[PDB]
Amino acid sequence: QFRAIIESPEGAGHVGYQYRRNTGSTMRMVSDVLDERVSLWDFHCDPSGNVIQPGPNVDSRQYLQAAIDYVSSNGGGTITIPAGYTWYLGSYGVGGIAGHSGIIQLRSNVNLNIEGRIHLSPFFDLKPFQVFVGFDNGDPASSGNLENCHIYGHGVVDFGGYEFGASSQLRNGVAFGRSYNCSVTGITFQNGDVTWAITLGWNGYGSNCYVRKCRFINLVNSSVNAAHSTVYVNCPYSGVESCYFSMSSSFARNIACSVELHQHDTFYRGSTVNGYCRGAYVVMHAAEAAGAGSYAYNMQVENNIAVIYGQFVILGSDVTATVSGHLNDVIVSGNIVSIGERAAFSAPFGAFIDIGPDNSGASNVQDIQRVLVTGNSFYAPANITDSAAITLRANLNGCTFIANNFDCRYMVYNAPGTTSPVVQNLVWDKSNVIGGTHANQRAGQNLFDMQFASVVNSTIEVQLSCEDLSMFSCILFPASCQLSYSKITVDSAWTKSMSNTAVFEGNQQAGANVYVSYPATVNLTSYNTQGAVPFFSTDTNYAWVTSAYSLSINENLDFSPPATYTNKANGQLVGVGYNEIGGVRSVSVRLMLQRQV
Amino acid sequence: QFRAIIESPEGAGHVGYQYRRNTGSTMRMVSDVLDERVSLWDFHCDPSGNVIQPGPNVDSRQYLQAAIDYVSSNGGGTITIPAGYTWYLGSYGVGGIAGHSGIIQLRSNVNLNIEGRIHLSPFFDLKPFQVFVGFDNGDPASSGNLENCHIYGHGVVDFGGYEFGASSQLRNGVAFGRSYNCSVTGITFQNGDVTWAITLGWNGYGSNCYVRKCRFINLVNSSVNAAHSTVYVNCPYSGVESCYFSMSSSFARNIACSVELHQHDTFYRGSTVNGYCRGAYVVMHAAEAAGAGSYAYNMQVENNIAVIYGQFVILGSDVTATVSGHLNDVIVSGNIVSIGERAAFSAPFGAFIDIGPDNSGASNVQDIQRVLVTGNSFYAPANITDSAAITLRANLNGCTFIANNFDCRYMVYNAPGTTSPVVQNLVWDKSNVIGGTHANQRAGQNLFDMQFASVVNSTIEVQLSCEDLSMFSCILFPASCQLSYSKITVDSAWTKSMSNTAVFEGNQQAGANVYVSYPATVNLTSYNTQGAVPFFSTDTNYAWVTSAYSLSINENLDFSPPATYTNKANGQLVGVGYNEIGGVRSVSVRLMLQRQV
Amino acid sequence: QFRAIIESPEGAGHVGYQYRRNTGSTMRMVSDVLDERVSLWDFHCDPSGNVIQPGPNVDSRQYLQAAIDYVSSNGGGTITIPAGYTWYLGSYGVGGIAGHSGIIQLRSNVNLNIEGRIHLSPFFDLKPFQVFVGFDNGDPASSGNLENCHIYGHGVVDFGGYEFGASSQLRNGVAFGRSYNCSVTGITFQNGDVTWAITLGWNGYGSNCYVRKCRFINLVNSSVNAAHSTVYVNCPYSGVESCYFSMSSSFARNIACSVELHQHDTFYRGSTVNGYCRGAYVVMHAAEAAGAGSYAYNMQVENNIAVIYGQFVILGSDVTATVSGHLNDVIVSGNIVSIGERAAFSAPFGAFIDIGPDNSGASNVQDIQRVLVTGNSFYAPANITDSAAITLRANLNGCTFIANNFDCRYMVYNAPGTTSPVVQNLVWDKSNVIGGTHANQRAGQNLFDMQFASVVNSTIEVQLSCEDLSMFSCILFPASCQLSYSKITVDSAWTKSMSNTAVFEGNQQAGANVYVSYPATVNLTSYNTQGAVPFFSTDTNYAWVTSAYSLSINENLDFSPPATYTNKANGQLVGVGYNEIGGVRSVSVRLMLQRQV
Ligand SMILES: CC(=O)N[C@@H]1[C@@H](O[C@H]2O[C@H](CO)[C@H](O[C@H]3O[C@H](CO[C@@H]4O[C@@H](C)[C@H](O)[C@@H](O)[C@H]4O)[C@@H](O)[C@H](O)[C@H]3O)[C@H](O[C@@H]3O[C@H](CO)[C@@H](O)[C@H](O)[C@H]3NC(C)=O)[C@H]2O)[C@H](O)[C@@H](CO[C@H]2O[C@H](CO)[C@@H](O)[C@H](O)[C@H]2O)O[C@H]1O
Ligand SMILES: CC(=O)N[C@@H]1[C@@H](O[C@H]2O[C@H](CO)[C@H](O[C@H]3O[C@H](CO[C@@H]4O[C@@H](C)[C@H](O)[C@@H](O)[C@H]4O)[C@@H](O)[C@H](O)[C@H]3O)[C@H](O[C@@H]3O[C@H](CO)[C@@H](O)[C@H](O)[C@H]3NC(C)=O)[C@H]2O)[C@H](O)[C@@H](CO[C@H]2O[C@H](CO)[C@@H](O)[C@H](O)[C@H]2O)O[C@H]1O
Ligand SMILES: CC(=O)N[C@@H]1[C@@H](O[C@H]2O[C@H](CO)[C@H](O[C@H]3O[C@H](CO[C@@H]4O[C@@H](C)[C@H](O)[C@@H](O)[C@H]4O)[C@@H](O)[C@H](O)[C@H]3O)[C@H](O[C@@H]3O[C@H](CO)[C@@H](O)[C@H](O)[C@H]3NC(C)=O)[C@H]2O)[C@H](O)[C@@H](CO[C@H]2O[C@H](CO)[C@@H](O)[C@H](O)[C@H]2O)O[C@H]1O
Ligand code: NA
Ligand code: NA
Ligand code: NA
Ligand code: NA
Ligand code: NA
Ligand code: NA
Repeated sequence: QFRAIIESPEGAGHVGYQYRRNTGSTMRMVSDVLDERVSLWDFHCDPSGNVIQPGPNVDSRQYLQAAIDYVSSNGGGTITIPAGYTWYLGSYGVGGIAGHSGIIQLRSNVNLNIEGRIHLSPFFDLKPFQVFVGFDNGDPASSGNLENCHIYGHGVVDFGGYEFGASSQLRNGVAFGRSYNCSVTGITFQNGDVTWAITLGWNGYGSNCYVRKCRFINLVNSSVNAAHSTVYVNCPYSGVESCYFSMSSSFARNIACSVELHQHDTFYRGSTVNGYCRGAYVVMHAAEAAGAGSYAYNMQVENNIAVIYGQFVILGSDVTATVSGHLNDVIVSGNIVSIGERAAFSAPFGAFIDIGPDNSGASNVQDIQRVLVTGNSFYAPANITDSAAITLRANLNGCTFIANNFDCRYMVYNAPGTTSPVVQNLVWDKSNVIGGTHANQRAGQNLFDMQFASVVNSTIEVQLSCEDLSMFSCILFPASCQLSYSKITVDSAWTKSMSNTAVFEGNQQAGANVYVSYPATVNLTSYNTQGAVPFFSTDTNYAWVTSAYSLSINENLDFSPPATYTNKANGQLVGVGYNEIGGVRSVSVRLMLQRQV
Repeated sequence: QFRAIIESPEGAGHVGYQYRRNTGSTMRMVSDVLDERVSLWDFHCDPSGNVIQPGPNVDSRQYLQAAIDYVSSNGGGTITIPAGYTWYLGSYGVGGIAGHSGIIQLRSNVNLNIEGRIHLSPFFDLKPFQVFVGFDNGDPASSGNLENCHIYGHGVVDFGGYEFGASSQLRNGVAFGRSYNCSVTGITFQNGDVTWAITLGWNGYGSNCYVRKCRFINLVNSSVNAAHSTVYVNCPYSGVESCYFSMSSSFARNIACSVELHQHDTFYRGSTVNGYCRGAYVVMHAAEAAGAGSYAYNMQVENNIAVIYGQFVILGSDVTATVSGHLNDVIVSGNIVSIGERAAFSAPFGAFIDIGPDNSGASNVQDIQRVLVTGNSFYAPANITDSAAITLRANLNGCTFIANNFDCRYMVYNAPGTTSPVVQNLVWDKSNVIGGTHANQRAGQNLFDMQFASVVNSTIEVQLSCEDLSMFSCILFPASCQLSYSKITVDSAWTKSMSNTAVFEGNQQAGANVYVSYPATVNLTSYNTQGAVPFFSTDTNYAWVTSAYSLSINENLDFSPPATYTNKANGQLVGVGYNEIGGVRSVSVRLMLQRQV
Repeated sequence: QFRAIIESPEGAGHVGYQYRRNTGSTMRMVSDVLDERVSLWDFHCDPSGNVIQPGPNVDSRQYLQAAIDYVSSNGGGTITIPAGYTWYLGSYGVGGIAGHSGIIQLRSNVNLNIEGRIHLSPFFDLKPFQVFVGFDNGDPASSGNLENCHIYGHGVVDFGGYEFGASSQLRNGVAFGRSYNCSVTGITFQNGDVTWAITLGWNGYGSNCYVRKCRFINLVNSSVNAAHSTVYVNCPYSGVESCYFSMSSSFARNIACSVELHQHDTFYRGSTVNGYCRGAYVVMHAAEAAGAGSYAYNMQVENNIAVIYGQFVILGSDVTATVSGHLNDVIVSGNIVSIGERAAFSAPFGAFIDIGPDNSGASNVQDIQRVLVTGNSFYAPANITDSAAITLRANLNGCTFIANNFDCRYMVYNAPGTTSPVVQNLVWDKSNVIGGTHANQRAGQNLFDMQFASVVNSTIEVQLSCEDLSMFSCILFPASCQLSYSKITVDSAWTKSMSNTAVFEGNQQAGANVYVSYPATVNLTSYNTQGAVPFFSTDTNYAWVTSAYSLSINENLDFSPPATYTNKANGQLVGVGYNEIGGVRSVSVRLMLQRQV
C-alpha cells in the first residue's frame, strides 16, 4: 500500500524533507523541493507520461510549448533547456503566432535558460519562420504585451543551414513583440539564412529590451536572402551591448547589417563585427512612430570594433501621408572601423557615415540634425576608390565631426548626377585628422567633393598631414552648389606644390557671409620707384580677398615684395614692398588668400 | 517502522542516490542533494513547521531573516526568493539594524537570488525604512563589515507607493554598509518615495561594490520627499554600469539625481536616465573621508544617455573643522544629454557641468582640478534661458573642455550679484562646437558671461558655427573680474555684423600676460601724400594692440588702406597703405585686433 | 525487499515524481530530477563511495577531475563547486596537462560554477603550476581545442601565497589553451606569486574568449618572480571587460602588467588598475602569428581607470627569421591614468604610450601605424622627471594624438645616446592640452625632446596653457635628427618671456617642405628717412622665414616698426614701417616667425 504510493508519480510527495536537518526549517516533501525548478524534461513525454528522448526524428515543439504554457499559469519561472542534448523543432505553432510563422510562443514572466542546443529540422527548409514569438495575435496592432521574458545561457540556436525559398519570406530567431523588460544574454545564434536574429519591440511599443554577450555567426548564406539585420531595435530604452557578429558568405558583404536602432534612447556599444556590409542603421521611420512618437533621439553608437564592406552608420528619417519622422541627438564615438580587403566598387560604397535616402530613393524627406561624430577611427585600403568619411546623399540639417581619424579616399562625398542634397550645419572641425593611405591615388578627384544643391551654416576646416599632389583639389564646390554663411579653410601645410587647393566653380567664395582662406600662387609686378613701392597682381580675380600674406621666401637682395596684401576695386591684390634699388619687379609668390578671416 | 521514517522530515535522508547511476560517484541520500540549494520556502513556516503561503496579510520578514541567519552560519550560499510569488515585508528588524530603520539584515557570503517580488506592506506607510541593511550595529562607526554579498535576479523590490511622512525621514532599498565585494545585478526597484535605492560603502569604508543592469522606476512621488539620489557610492573601487533610471513625478524633476560618486576610483557608465533633475554628483565631502582619505580622484562618468531638467554632473569638495576634501583626476566623456522640454526657470538651472557651492552655500572651500570634459553632446531647447555648458558657481582650480558639442543658451555662466568664484586653469579648447539652437534668443546676454572674482591661467577659444546677432557679446568680463596669464580669442567666422565680440569692461585685455584676439570695427584716416601713405585710427583705445589685420574688402581703385597695422604710444593704430592718387582718405574697416598672438 | 532498494544508491530511481502534480507532465523518478544538476559532492568520495569532507589535509584534485571527465562524457554541463567550503588542490594532474605543470584539465562544454573557494596546498610552494589547463597535449602544437568552457561564480581561486622557487618557473590560474568560446566571469583570483592569472588562446588559435567582472588581487609577492601579466590575450575576437586589478607588493610596481593584447580584434575596456607597473601591452609577436596571421589590428583600450608606476600602453611588433609582425588600427580612448606617488627614476619610465623595442632591445624591426590616441587624461606628480605622454623608443610608422589632456614632465621623449628611432606620421594635434603640474620643474629640459634619427610626415602643434619659463625649449631637434615634410608650430600664448621656443640645432626648419611657426625676439634698425621707411634685422639667420609679424606693442609716438616682415637673400628680415619724424630707429621686437604657414 505504501510501496504503491512511493513508486507512483505522487511518491516524492510522501517522502519528508527538512533543510539540513534544521529543526527550525519547514517540514516539506521531496516533491516540494523538486517543484522549485522545472526543465523541458518535465513536459517532453508521450501521452502516457513516458519521457521521450530528443533527436533529429523528434519534434520537441509541442513539449516546450506545454512547458511555457504551464509555467505561465503559475505566474512565471525559468525553464531549463538541458545541456548535453539537441532539441529539434519540426513544426509550426498555432493560434496568435501563426500569422508570424511562429514556432514557439513566449509568455510573460517565463524565462528560458538555454544550456543545450535548439536546432531547426528540415521541415523548415525553404520556408519562412520565427522561432520564438512574443506576439499573442496575428495582427501586431491587436496583440497583447510580452513582459519580463529573458532568454539566457551558454546554449545555441541553430537555424539548420537552410536557404530561403523566396526573397519575400521572413525569418527571425526571437521576435519579442510588444516587449517590456525582455532580454537575450549569452546565446549563440548560428548557421542560417535569416532576415533577423532578434527583433525588439513593435513600432515603438516596448521598453527596456536588451541583447548582451550574444554571438551571431553565419546567418546569411544565399542569393535568395533579400536583406539581413541581425538585431532590429524597435522600442525605446533598449539596446545591444558586448556582442559578437560574424559572417563568412559573399552575400553578407552586400546585404547584412549588424544592428538597427529605430526608436529613441537606444544604443549599440562594445561589440565586434566581421564580414558584414553595414554596422548600424540609426533611423526614424514615420511608419514605425505609433508607440513612442515620431522622433528618434538619444541614439548612441559607441566603442565598437568592425570590419565591414559598405557603410558603418547610416542615418535617415522619412515620412508617411500623415506622420513625419525626425532623427536628432545622436552620438557616434570611440568606434574603430575598417573597410575589409576588396576591389573598388565590388560592394556598396564604403563610408563611415552615410546620409541615406528613403526606401523609395527620396532625398528631400529627411530631418536629421544634432549628430556628433567624435573620437572614431576609420580606415579603407588604398585601392578602394569608393570610401568616404561621409557619403552625404540626402538632405541634412546638421552633423558635427570633431577629433576623428579618417584614412580613406574621400572626406566628404556625394555623386554628381545623382541626388542634390540641401545641407545645413555640416561641421568638420580642424581636429579631424586626414590619413595618408590614399596619397597618390586621387587623380581627378576632390578630397571634399561638395556635390550638393546648397551648403549653409557649415564649417570645413581642411588640415592635411602628408602630401597628396595627385588630387585635383582639397575641396571643390560646383557652380550648381550655393554656398552661404559658411567657413571654408585649407591649412597651408603640405600644400605648397598643389595647383588647386580650394575650388569654387561658381566663385561662391565671394559671398557676403562666406569666410574662407586657402593658398594660391599669384604673379605680381611692381612700380619702378626706389624705396617703398607697390606691388600689384597681374590677374584681377581677387575682388573678394580681404587680406593675403606671403608663404614664400624672397631670394632677392635688392628688393622685397610685400609681406601682406589687400585688394582693389578691379580685383587686383596690392601691397607695399621695398626697392633698395629702383626697377620694375616681377615675382611669382605663394600667398595665403583670406576672406573675412 | 521504515514507513514512519520515510514520511518523517528525515525521510529524504534515508533514500539513496548516486549520480546518473555512475558507480564511481558518491553514494549519497536524496536529502544531501536537496541540501545543495536553499529557498525562502525552507524557512517560511509556522512554529510546527507547516509552510505558510506568502501574501499581503503575511509578514515574511522573520522567515527571510531566519534563512539568512542560518545560511550565514554555514559559511554562506545563495537563497532563492521564488518566482511566481510576492513576498511582503510588514515589520522592522531587530538588533544592529534597528538604528537604521532596517527591515532585513544582510550577512557576509549570503547572496539573495530574487526571482519573485518583494513588496512593502502598509505598515511602512508614512514611516522611514531601509529594506536591506549590511551594518551590524546602530552606530556605523562601531559596525563590522559586510563582505561577499550579492543580490541578483529577474525579480523586483516594490516600495508600495507610500509617501514619506516627514521630510526628515530616510528611506533606502539596499544599504550594504561597510561593504567589500557586494553587488546588485538585474533587479528592478520601483514604486516608491525614497531617499536612495542603493547605497554602497560608508564614509570611504568598503571596496569593489557595484550596481549593474538594474532598473529604478518611479522612486519619488511626493512634495514631502526632501531629496533623492538613486545610487550613492561611498566606497572606492566601486561603480554603476548599464542601469536604467526613470522618474515620472513633477517632484523628481526638482529633487532627483541618478548617481553620486563620493570616493576615489569610482565610475558611472553606460546608463540611461529620464525624468530626473540631475545626472551625477562627483564630490569629496570632508565629512566622508575616514575610510579612504580626503581625495576623490579617478572619477569617471562615461557613455551615459540622459534627459534631465537641472544639471548633468555636479562637481564639488568641502571642508570640516579638521579635514579638507579635494576632487581631482576626473573624466566626463561620451555622454549624450539633453534638458527636457520645460519652461525657462521652472527647474534648477540647466547645465552640463555645475561647479557647486557647499551645502551651506560657501564658494571658497573647494579644491577641484584636473578635470577633463571631452567628447560629450549637450542640448537644451531654445526657450530654456537657464541652460549652460558650465555653471561655474564656486572656486575652481581647473577644468578642461575639449571636443564637445554644446547647444544651449550659455557656454560659461555665473550669475552676477551671487558668488564671485576664483577661477584658475579653465581651458575651453577651440574644438568645442557651439550649436545654433539658441540663435536669436540672446538679447542682452553674453555667450560666455565671465562673472568671476578673477580668472588666471585660462583659455577661452570661442568659435561660432552660425550667426547669432541677438547676443550682446561672445565673451564679457566685468570690471570686477581680474584677468591675467590667460588666452582669450574670438574666431572671426559669423562675427562680421556683431557690434561687440569680446568685451573687457575693465580694459583687462591690456594685461602684460593676456593674449587676446577678436574682431572690431575701426575708423581710419590717412595723410594726403601720394604713394606709400600712413593710415591712423581716429580712436585712441588701441594702446594694447600688438598687430591688427584687415577683415574687409577695399572697394576703392585709387587707394588701398594697410593690410596690417601696429600701434602708437597714444593708442592709435597705424599702418602703411598706398595712394595711387593723393588725397586724405577716410575708411571704416573690420579688423582682427591681436595682442601677443 | 522494497526497503533494501529504497536505502540503496538506486533508491531515488524508484520514488516517483510528476512536476507540481501536473497530470500532463512526465512521470519521472526523483533520481531523474536530481540528475539535472551535478556538484563536486557527486565525485568527492572514497573508493567505497563514502563522501570525503574537503579541507587542508585533503587533496580534492582527483575528484574534481573525475567530475569533469564524467560530465564531458555526457556532452557537457555545469559542475558546481559548493559555497561554504574550501576545496584544496595538492598534486599535479596527469597526461596531456603534465607538460604544462597542470593541476586540473578542462574539457569542452564542461563549465565550472565556482561558488566556494579553491586553494593551493603547500605541495605547490616554490613549484611551477597552472591550475586549470585546456590543452590536451604537452605540445600545444599537437593539442586539440577547448570549446564552450565557462568558469563563473562568486567564488575564489587562492594561490596560497607561495613564492616562486626560481625565476624561470611559470605559474598560471586558467590556461584555456586552443580556446574557442571560453570565458571567466565573476571570479576572484588572489594571494599569489604568478606569471599570469588567465591566458586566452595559443599563438593565435582560439576565438571569442573573455574575462569579465573578475578581480585579481595581490598576485605578485617576491623578487624571484621574473614577470607578471594578469591576463594574456593570445587569440582574436577576445577581450577583457569590467575587471578589477590590484597589487600591493613593491615588486609589482616594477614587473606587473594588467593585460596583454597579442592578436587582432581584441579589447581591454572598463577596468580599474592599482599598484601595477603597466596597463597593457598591445603587440604583434611574429613568434605568435601561426593561428590568426601576422597582423594585430582592431586593438581597443578604452574607458579604463589606472594608477600605475611605469607605462600605461606599450606598443610593439617584431620579426622572426621567416615572419614579420605588424601592428595597426589601434584605438586608445577614454582612459584616465596616473603615475602613482613615487620618486623620480624609482620604477620604469612613466609614460602614457610607450613605443617599445623588441625583447632583444632592437628598435629597427617594428611596423606600427594607424594608431589613434584620443580623449584620455594622464597625470604624473611634479617630482616625477621620468614621465611622458609618449616615450618614442623604437621605429614608428604612425601614431595620432587628438584631444587628450597630458599633465606630466615631457610630451614627446626619447633618451639621447640610446635608440635613434625612425619616425613617420607622428601627429600631435593642437587639441592636446598640456597641463601645468610640472611648471618650474623643467630646467635643462625640452618639453618635446625630439631625439630621433629622423622625422617625416609629422605634425607637432604645441599649445601651452600656462607659463613654464624653467624649460629650455618647447621643442628641440638635435642636428642628428633629419626633419622633412612636417609641420611644427608653437602657439605664442604663455611664451612671451621664453628665450627659446622651437630649437632646430641643425637648422632643419629651412627644409623645402618644412612648415613652421614660432615666436622669437628680433633686433631691428631702420633707415633715417622720414615717412615710409624700412626696418631690417641686425641678425642674418632668417633666410628661411616667409613672413613674420609683431607680437609686441609700440611704445613710441614718433615712429612705428612694421607690423609684418618678409626676408632678403642675406637672411635679414625686412619690413616697411613709418617715421612720423626722421631718424635711425633701433628696436627689439617679439615676432611670430613663419615658414610656409
Ligand atoms: C531586414 C531589415 O531590417 N531591413 C531594413 C529595412 O526594414 C524594412 O524592411 C524589412 C525587410 O525585411 C522589414 O520589412 C518586412 O517585414 C515587415 C514586418 O513584418 C510584418 O510584421 C511583423 C511584426 C510580423 O511578425 C510579420 O509576420 C509581418 O506580418 C513587413 O510588413 C514588410 O512587408 C516586409 O518587407 C521591416 O519591417 C519592420 O520589421 C521590424 C522587425 O521585424 C518590425 O518591428 C516593424 O514593425 C516593421 N516595420 C514596418 C514599417 O512594417 C522594414 O522596416 C529598413 O527600412 C531599412 C532602413 O533604411 C532605409 O531607410 C532609411 C530611413 O529613411 C534610410 O536612411 C536608408 O538609406 C534606407 O535604405 O534598412 C533595412 O536594412
Ligand atoms: C539624498 C542625497 O544623497 N543627498 C545628497 C547630499 O547628501 C547629504 O544629505 C543626505 C540627505 O538624505 C544624507 O544625509 C542624511 O543621512 C545621513 C546619514 O544617515 C545616517 O547614517 C546612515 C549610515 C544610517 O543608516 C542612518 O540611519 C543615519 O543614522 C544623516 O547623518 C543626515 O542627518 C541626513 O540628512 C547624506 O548622508 C550620507 O548618506 C550616505 C548614504 O546613506 C552615507 O553613506 C554617508 O555616511 C552620509 N554622510 C554623512 C556625512 O553623514 C549627506 O551626505 C549631498 O551632501 C549633496 C552633495 O552636494 C552638495 O555638496 C557638494 C560638495 O560640496 C556641492 O558640490 C554641491 O553643490 C552641494 O549641493 O547632494 C545631495 O544630493
Ligand atoms: C609574463 C609575460 O606575459 N611577459 C610578456 C612577454 O611574454 C614572453 O615572456 C613570457 C615570460 O613568462 C612568456 O614566455 C614564457 O612562456 C613561454 C610559453 O610557455 C610554454 O608554452 C605554454 C603554452 C605552456 O603551457 C608552457 O608549459 C610552456 O611550455 C615559454 O616558451 C618561454 O620560454 C617562457 O619564457 C611568453 O610566452 C607566451 O606565453 C603565452 C601565455 O602563456 C602563450 O600563449 C604563448 O604561446 C607564448 N609565446 C611564445 C612565443 O612562446 C612570451 O611571449 C612579452 O614578450 C613582452 C612583450 O613586450 C616586449 O615585446 C614587444 C613587442 O616587440 C615590445 O613592444 C616591448 O617593448 C617588449 O618589452 O611583455 C611581457 O610582459
Ligand atoms: Na504576419
Ligand atoms: Na543649387
Ligand atoms: Na541611524
Ligand atoms: Na575681483
Ligand atoms: Na610546457
Ligand atoms: Na639622423
